[PDB]
Amino acid sequence: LFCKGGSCHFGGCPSHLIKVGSCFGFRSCCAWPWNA
Repeated sequence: LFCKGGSCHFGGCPSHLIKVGSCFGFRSCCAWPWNA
């Protein structure tokens, strides 16, 4: 599941990414830090 900036991951976000918001349900939406 993509996320405005990156991708969604259940649990949280890869150290690289930034939590943009919630993903489908219990999942977390992650985007890239460039501006997050």
